[PDB]
Amino acid sequence: MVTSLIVRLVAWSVRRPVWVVVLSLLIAAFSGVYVARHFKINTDISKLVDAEPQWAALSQAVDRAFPQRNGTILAVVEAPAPEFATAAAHALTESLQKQAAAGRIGPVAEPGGGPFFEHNGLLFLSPQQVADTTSQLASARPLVNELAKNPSLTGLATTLSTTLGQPLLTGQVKLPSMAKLLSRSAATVDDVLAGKPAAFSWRALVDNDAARQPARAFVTVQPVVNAQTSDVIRETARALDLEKRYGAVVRLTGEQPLADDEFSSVEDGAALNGVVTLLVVFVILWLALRSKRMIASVLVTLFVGLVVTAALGLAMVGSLNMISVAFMVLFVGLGVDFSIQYGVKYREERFRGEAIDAALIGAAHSMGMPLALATTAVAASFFSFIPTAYRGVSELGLIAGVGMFVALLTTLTLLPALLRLFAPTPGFPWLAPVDDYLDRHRKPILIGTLAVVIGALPLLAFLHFDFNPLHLKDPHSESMSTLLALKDSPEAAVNDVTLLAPSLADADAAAKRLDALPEVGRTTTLSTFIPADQPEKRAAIATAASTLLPALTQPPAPPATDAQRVAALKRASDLLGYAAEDHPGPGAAAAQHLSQSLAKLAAADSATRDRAERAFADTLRIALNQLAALLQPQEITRDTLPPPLVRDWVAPDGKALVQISPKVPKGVDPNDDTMLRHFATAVKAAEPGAIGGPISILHSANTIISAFLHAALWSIISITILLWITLRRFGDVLRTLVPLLVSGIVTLEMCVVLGMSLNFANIIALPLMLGVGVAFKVYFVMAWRAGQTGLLHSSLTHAVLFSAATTATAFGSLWLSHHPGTSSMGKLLALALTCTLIGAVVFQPVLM
Amino acid sequence: MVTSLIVRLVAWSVRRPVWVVVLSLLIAAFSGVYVARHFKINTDISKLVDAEPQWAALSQAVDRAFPQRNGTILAVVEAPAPEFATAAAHALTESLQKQAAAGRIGPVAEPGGGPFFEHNGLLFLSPQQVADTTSQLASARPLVNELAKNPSLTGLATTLSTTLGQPLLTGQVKLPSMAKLLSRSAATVDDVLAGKPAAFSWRALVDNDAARQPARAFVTVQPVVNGAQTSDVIRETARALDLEKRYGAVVRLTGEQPLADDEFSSVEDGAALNGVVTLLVVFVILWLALRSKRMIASVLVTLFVGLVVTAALGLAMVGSLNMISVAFMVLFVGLGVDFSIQYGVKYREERFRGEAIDAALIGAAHSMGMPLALATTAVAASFFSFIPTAYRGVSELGLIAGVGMFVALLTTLTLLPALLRLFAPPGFPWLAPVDDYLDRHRKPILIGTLAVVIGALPLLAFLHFDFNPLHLKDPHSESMSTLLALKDSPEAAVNDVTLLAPSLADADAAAKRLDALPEVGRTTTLSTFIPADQPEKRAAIATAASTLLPALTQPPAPPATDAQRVAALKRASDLLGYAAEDHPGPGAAAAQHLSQSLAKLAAADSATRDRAERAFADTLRIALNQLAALLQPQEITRDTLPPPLVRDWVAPDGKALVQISPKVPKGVDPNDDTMLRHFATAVKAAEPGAIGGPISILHSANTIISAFLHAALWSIISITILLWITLRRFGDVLRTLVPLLVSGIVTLEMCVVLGMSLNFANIIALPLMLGVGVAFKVYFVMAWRAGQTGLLHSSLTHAVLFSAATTATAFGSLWLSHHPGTSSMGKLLALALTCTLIGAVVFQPVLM
Repeated sequence: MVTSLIVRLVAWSVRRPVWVVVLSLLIAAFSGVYVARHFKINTDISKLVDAEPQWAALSQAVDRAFPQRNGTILAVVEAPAPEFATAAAHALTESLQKQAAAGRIGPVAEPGGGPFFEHNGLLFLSPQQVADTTSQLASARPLVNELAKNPSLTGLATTLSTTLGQPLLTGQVKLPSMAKLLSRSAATVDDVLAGKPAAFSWRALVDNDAARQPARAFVTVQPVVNAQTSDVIRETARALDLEKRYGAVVRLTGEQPLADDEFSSVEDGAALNGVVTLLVVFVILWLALRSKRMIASVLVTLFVGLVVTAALGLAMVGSLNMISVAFMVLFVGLGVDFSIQYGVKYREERFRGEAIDAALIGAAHSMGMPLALATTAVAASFFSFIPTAYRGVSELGLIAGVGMFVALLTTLTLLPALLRLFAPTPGFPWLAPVDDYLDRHRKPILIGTLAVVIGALPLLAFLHFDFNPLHLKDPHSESMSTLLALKDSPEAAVNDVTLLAPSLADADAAAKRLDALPEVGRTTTLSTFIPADQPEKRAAIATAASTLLPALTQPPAPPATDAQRVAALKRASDLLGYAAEDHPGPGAAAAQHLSQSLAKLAAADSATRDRAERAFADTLRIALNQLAALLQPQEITRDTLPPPLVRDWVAPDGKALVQISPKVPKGVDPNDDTMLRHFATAVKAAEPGAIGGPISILHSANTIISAFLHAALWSIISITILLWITLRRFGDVLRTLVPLLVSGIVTLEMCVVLGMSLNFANIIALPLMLGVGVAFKVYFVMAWRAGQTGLLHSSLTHAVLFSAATTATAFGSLWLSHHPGTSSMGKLLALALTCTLIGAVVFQPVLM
Repeated sequence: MVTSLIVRLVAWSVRRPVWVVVLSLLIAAFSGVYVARHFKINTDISKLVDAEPQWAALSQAVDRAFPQRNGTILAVVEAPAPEFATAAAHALTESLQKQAAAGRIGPVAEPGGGPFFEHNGLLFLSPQQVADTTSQLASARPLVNELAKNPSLTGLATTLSTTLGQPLLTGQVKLPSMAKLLSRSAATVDDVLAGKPAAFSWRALVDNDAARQPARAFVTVQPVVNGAQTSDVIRETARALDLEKRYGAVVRLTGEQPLADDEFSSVEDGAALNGVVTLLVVFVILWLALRSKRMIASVLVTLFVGLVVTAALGLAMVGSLNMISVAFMVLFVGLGVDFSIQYGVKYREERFRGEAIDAALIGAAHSMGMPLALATTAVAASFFSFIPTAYRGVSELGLIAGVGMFVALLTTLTLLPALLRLFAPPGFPWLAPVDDYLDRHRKPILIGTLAVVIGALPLLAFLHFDFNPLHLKDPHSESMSTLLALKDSPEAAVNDVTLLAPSLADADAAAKRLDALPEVGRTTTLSTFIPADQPEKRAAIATAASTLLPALTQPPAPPATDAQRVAALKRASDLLGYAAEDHPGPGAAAAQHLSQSLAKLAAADSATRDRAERAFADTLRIALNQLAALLQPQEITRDTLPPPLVRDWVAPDGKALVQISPKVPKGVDPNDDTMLRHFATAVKAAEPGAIGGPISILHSANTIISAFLHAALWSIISITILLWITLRRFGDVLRTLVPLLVSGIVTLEMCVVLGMSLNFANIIALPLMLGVGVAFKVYFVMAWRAGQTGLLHSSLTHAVLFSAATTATAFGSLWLSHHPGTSSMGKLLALALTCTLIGAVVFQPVLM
């Protein structure tokens, strides 16, 4: 039946050889040009996995109401001080605004604090903290008065030594109270002396308590309505030289730059890794059949089928997405096996004494239904993902599956043709001690390994899974690295889900509903930008401003010369030592540490003293500018908010989206499914419309989890029925199935032993290894069909591991892909190929 | 030739039956008395699982330096209000303090605040906070002057309406500022009218921290250095103190020992009834197998004789019966009666197949010698597999049960034949449809299940362990229910690790170093009881004391009459209604809410007014009492700390002790190993000497896993070699080993499907089922000698089903136990038994 059609198709192809080559090359030429017409690649994360129309409408609501929300970029400005970070964002925000007005990018806005928060920021506090801060600030009038008159370095050492001489004696100020200022000042000066960059963050030493090391400032760039936005922010920040002036760095992230870094890890070295993979195949191909004229004929059919696969694949998938690109390596890994398994047989037919076309048609009866069993089995594991909403894998299985058939059809028509036009002692003594041990002890070794896998069966208890898709995104990329640092920042709404409400009145009642949950914590509406009771706070701030603003706005200072600078530095260093020895205690240790730094600073140079000044005076002049703005607040009403601030929270309609900043406490990273799954499943149980962040990700996992679960079940049914139709004996269906079970546990059992938890792209390989697992049982059973002699000798000569060396060369190519998403798949495909090969050599009695 | 040796034991047992009954009864008599003299049971958690001296000397280092620290039992005092909570703890502490001196219990101290913390409370705040809290209190003097003079419901409503009258009109005070005061007032008043517990807490409104609604107070007693013990002594005082009902509080006890003995209580909720109802089920199964009164009675006697000599040998070689090892007798009844079920009915058929009494006993001993000697040695091997492991809870159970299996076989081979010949005593139609479908369609059903199992292999990826042992404990006893709610309280410090340092100056170096790690939160040495550097706050609080304390100490106002109260309540209710409509705002809606509640209150009874007064005025008494005590701080010398404080932190040897309370996320999980095992590995890595809470638990799991994992591997190496020796030929060892692999996955695959996690007692059954798995493959293979077809018929009329029903009755009894550790094991043993039964029937063509 099936074996008669093949020798008929070979006889046809071997009767008319020249007609095949000119028809294949013509179809290969038509298929080659066909590839270039519409070779399009999609890198959107939304086409890897599909979602039901319920989840699609919710994600379409928040997007269609706020079309800007998705494509916004998040620029992270990072400087050695909050003052230099805030001042750098302002420089960057201003030059970005100029192009936005020209239509190059969309509205530029900074969340942490634009001109709106810089002035009215003191109003957002609680009502009691304001009157307390105005009380501290009003009493700080003589201190801020001395700082505004001379912000210069010499003016700081002057107001320092002035305090370190008489106030300590008078009893008005004490030494341990300054130790909070001196120690940080001493640590700041020591950094300036060491040469490494630092800056005295005047804000962190007084009003603020959090002295987090890498101070940062954020500025968002919404997209245009119609080089695009990600290139503009790179040019302006380069032209501004605000990295050289303010000491900041511009790091950008967002919806779209994340996805383009994903595919950036795919193409990285792919040209080098693709060509070095074919060389390994070439060396393995020559090791099988060793004849330069046969290898050429094999590599020609491999190229033709690969082109027809890419042509027939592009037609039915349109886009070649990030996950669907692996079909290229899999074709060259598996399709050559057909040419390896058949070519080495013809080489043996030629060896035994047969010649010419008899050897070619003779190998068509041996490798007849075997090469049709393997091809239909591998394609069945590819097709097993087709009926699933996992388009990334579904497209892969569609291209590779039909690619397996055309590859087999290529091996049956084109390869016998070239082996006709062109045409051409094993000796392996190193298998001797192994096959001696094996064939003498293959009886207890089987029971040995079988008892082991049942003993390690409870290792699968700790077979842990991985749930957050951030672990397969390459963390050392520029887009992923900045996102992971914004976990602690509340203004980087990176872990927030969005819920669209029918009004701002509804959203405030929903945000109050969500705040009742223990997972939620921070909720923000547009009303969150309307503080509670502003009249009280303005009444206290204005009184503090009645005494501070006269003291904060002093005339400038004369640029003191160099000799006067060292004078006040030595003067400030000398009055500390006497202050530390006359009044000992905890502050004396801090005061005496500053004496050494100032003395070393005064005896350094003038360029380094200008550095320390720019690290003490400059950051003071920036900090003083902020206090005056904070003391001057206006009235806040819904119609007194900036126009862009309302468009980002209430669209020109009645859509007030609620962003739920989940509780940001200290512990593990947020992306772990510990609290972010608890938050995403509780805030979804409350408000069912909530979608976007942790919720849209959690629903993505359950869509991927139920995705491969069917395909694995789809494989064995489509493969078991496949083995019953061909092999009608049920005694052989039970044959090939048992090692599939043993091969399937040992891999899972190895993932515990080696320590490689299953993830989302990694798990794709579990269903595929059923079609390839029975494709190598078919290969092996032919190498040992001669006899039970040397299992390694037979398979070496009959070239089954020469097909495994090519298939493992395929999986080895995906293993070295830099991208941890695909590289976790290749590590599974290679681990399951090794458990298959060892699973066949060991289980010869059960299988044959 | 054990079959010949076995008949030697039986032919001797027959002919002289009186020699057996008398000798075995004496052994049971000698054994029964031995079971009475020894019956020790230790409930400590440490006897179950062991550890090397590193985790044993560090445990003893802290214990030796602080012997009192272990047995201290926590006593939570929860009341409707914080002031009612602390006032009930004070009554509880001083009554416990009397009996501590009497030698009944050890020293009684309250961690939250005794007279020490109550007076120096403000000295522990941050320097800026207390200087600000001092200014707030000082200006609130006219309010407390009105409150201290009239802590009475009439004086409350009078101070309310007085403020609403003129200060609201003149602009002195504003109505929205009282919205928080008026709201919780109206909330409290409505509670008094509703009848549920109410108590206006002046803490949760003035300081406005809004502490948790179930306000808690803690008092710890230690055990005596050398009558009912300390756990009941606390329950006796607060029961007879009666004021705990008046103060509104209930005391609940959690400790190290009062929590461990509640677990043993959860083992015997209705276990005595569970034990006897188990025998009644086995009794009906025994009749269904060998339906004759004399054969049932004969088996029940030899069952008890083996049960008592096993219980005697068990104590004579383990002594202890920890709650993991206590579940051996239900396993004996379930698994020991199986031997008397196989031999009892083989005799019954062979006797009914045309033989005499002496022939049937001896003929049944011939054809069941090697089988019953195989199953016995096989089940014993799974128990013994836990012997060489540091998991004594199972090592003891495995020891007693294993020595009992050999005894059970020996009891069936000698005693049962003796009793049987002295006393002396198969058509099922409903199997026809199922046996027909099975026997005619065995070919594809086997391929069907062996396919489905291979496809459900990726399900094992979501098999999840449960690393913490708290889910294993009963969550509805008093001790466990108490400890679970203590996650919020920091001074409870329920999950702290204890590091023992040489000196306090050195312990301060470790405590202040551990604070650098991200998940460390708080550290407490004795030096953290020397609060900060606050002689300045002594002067600040003194200033507030100069004006507040004179206003605090007022002469007790005369008790207002009954007529004036409703007059004063309506005066406050009628002024609230006008306050809301004349001067409106956000607090006007709250002021209107209180007006209705006051009017409803002022028209109910004269007992409900004193009722709400005991919730408002009897509370103002306490709050004002705390304000006076808080304003008198005294000094912070290391010698001001009381003697118990120094003893509970600095050892007499000079050793200081650091408690590390992990950083408390505001989020969710209080028990998941995500952050508590993170804090257990970061603190253990930084400070290796750490031990106690999470570290002693996390290390306890990894030694259970290692002890458990080896037992599974040790089970098959025991069974496989036992199958190599007894069963000759590799074709029969592989015949029964492959279905062991199949059943092992289907159970784990069911834990994924059903949703059963794998814990620490649940996991004991995985190695135990390798022995039970082959014991029924030995039973089934005998049932299918005569009737290899009609295998559901044959398995019924050949004992296997009636044998599996007694085994499931053993596993069913453990399922009904209240202890979730034991119960989770009983659910795994049943699911693994229900998979090996179906695993043998479906996989019939694999064996005979």
